[PDB]
Amino acid sequence: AQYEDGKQYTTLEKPVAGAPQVLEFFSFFCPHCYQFEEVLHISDNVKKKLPEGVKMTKYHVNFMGGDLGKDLTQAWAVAMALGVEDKVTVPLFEGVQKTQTIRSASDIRDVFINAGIKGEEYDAAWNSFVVKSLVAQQEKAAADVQLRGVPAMFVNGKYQLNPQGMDTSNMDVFVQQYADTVKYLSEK
Repeated sequence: AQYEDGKQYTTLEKPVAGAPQVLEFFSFFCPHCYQFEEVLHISDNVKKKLPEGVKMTKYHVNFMGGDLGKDLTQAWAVAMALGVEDKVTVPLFEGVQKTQTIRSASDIRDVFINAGIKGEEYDAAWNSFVVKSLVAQQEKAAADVQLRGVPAMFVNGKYQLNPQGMDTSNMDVFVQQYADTVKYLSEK
């Protein structure tokens, strides 16, 4: 067929009940993730192909960058809790990978401050139990699918995108194939 299990996607042999419809994993330390977000704009082009009523979820992972990596999973929980993902994603990626000015939890905090989140609001969230459970959700979702690398995308807890089975010559064309495949899997 045009879309074949084992080529544009793989099926999980151990399906995950109750999983978010479209679930993306990344790390701010992850070089292809930087590309996905800053150059390819994958999340955004996928969103534009999703049928109505399918929600999109994005989680950070702990397994890159050690201690700072974990701080970033907690910061991403804060980002989600405050609804400020679209204001901190670019400066966090650039702070970790471009300028390398993010080396501590305080430097992460500075990014939010500069993005206009009040210090007091940031600190309150950072320490909140709602953020703790949001950290727990990110960790559980990754655990559920035996997640060992990023970027990664899963559809309905049963299909995993396989971008390596795709032409990267043209970046536009790669992105739309990626997005079209998520739509296909969504309708499965």
